Amino acid sequence: KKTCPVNFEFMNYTIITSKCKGPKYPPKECCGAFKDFACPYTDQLNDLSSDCATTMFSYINLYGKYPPGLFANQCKEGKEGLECPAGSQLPPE
Ligand SMILES: *[C@@H]1O[C@H](CO[C@@H]2O[C@@H](C)[C@@H](O)[C@@H](O)[C@@H]2O)[C@@H](O)[C@H](O[C@@H]2O[C@@H](C)[C@@H](O)[C@@H](O)[C@@H]2O)[C@H]1NC(C)=O
Repeated sequence: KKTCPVNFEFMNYTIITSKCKGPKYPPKECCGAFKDFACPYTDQLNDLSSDCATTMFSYINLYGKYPPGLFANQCKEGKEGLECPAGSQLPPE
């Protein structure tokens, strides 16, 4: 895979961690915070030849102590699925 040009390692994850707290993670609030964090990067996340998506999820889950697939599962439970409000789709993994 190509090296993701977005520096996920050093981004600010507080929009997610402040709104999405466990162990009873609120599904709608968690999905919304994840979309708010990740939807600006659909261009890079949806580059299937890059490691952007796997890198992003690795840091979300590391910094927030979240189970892998949590946000993918929660958003797929929601009315909008993994769709960003501007129309693009976030990858599940
Ligand atoms: C990351 O952003 C933090 C602010 O996030 C916003 O405000 C909070 C209250 C919440 O609403 C969130 O959704 C918003 O995006 C910011 O506070 C934090 O900075 C760190 O803490 C502050 C108090 C300073 O000490 C600063 O030096 C710290 O870095 C941001 N974190 C980083 C690592 O930049």
